Amino acid sequence: SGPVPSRARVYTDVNTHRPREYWDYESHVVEWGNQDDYQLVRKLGRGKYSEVFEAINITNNEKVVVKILKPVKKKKIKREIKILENLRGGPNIITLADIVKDPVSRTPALVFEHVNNTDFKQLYQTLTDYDIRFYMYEILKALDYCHSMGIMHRDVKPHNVMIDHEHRKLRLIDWGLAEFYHPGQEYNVRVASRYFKGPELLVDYQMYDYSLDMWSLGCMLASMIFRKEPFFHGHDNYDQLVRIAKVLGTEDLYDYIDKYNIELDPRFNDILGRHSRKRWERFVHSENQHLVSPEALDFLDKLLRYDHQSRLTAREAMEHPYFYTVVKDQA
Ligand SMILES: CC(C)Nc1ccc2cnn(-c3cncc(-n4ccc(CC(=O)O)c4)n3)c2c1
Repeated sequence: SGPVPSRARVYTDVNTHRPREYWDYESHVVEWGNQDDYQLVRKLGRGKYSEVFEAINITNNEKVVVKILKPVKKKKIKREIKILENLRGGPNIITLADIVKDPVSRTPALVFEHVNNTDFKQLYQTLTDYDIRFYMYEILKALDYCHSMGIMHRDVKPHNVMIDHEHRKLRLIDWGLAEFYHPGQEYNVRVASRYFKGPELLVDYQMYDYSLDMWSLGCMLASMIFRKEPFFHGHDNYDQLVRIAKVLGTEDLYDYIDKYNIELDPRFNDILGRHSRKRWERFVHSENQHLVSPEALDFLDKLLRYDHQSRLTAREAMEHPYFYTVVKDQA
């Protein structure tokens, strides 16, 4: 009794009809810039795949950010590079400015445009109801754009969202886990970060799509309007699903595994229990009430759904009443 196949409800065959070279990053040949044009200034953060620093382009005193990669596999490198080039110039998509050979690390260092970011842990405590709606809209532009270009980000979370608040500027970063979508393809579920992992990842259903990003976006929103970051705090990948079940309820969770004929890892048997689906109003309090509205809850509710197929797409979400105001571009 294998799982039931699944397809994205949108942008299903965008790569199908594009030139092989578009999505075939393995054959992509990296062209390098001059590492001598950049000087590191400060470390911004470090991960299992790289260390990031603020830097300066010795050529024009322009500020930049350098991502020095850890050894990982040539294939992995080309993938991130191809996706960044394919998406460059897209709305709110971080701009890859250069690619160079770090002589010290002997690995490739990716050079991006710099954003005067404000640590999200501090910024979120300041955000107003309008800010949230605004930045959420900006993130949707990015997601709709990359999805429409046949690409799944796969690591949507506050950390990969740079915000220059005074300029109301937002860029989506870290496309290291991003991958092209091909209908019927069974992906690796080891993506995204624990707290933003969708139930598909948690239950091990590999035939997922762009909708994975929409669940991740839902988690950010909930954490934003409720002033609780992260919203779903699991102790591990298993307990993570438990935290979600304790909110969305176990009935709908089980209805989901039945629909796609998913075989749950026995390890869940002793931890999921039985839980009623709570009302989004249960997370409202004197400290976040000002950020919660009927439209915000209706919208959140349509993003945070077990069935990835029933989740709102980025283009559909942008049409929600929650965003009517967001001082529509126009001028
Ligand atoms: C290491 C990061 C996520 N943390 C961090 C912490 C403090 C700061 C402060 N600024 N800043 C920052 C500013 N502009 C661009 C990028 N950027 C562009 C591409 C990537 C990296 C990528 O694309 O993976 C990062 N990062 C930070 C970034």
